[PDB]
Amino acid sequence: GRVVVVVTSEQVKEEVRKKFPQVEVRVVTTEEDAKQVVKEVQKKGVQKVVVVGVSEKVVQKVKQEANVQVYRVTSNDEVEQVVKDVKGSGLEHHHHHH
Repeated sequence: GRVVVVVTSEQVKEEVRKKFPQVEVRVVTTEEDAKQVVKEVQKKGVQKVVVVGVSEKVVQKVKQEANVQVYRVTSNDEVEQVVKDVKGSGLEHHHHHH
């Protein structure tokens, strides 16, 4: 499973790339930046994408036109966790079992 970590600040990028240099890391700040990134990874063969400090409305849009699974980061534990499993999604927040 492929995954890409996206950050809003360069600081987070250095920390991410340092934690997992073997993995794909791309820092985006503007709409044009992310665009060039999505295409870059799209050609390489991406599967997932974990953005940190990024707006959901932004990732949501691109994700739709990207045809991939988008994930948002809330804490450092979420970054290592998401990447750890790489590919593993269950169901929506709201459950249903009667």
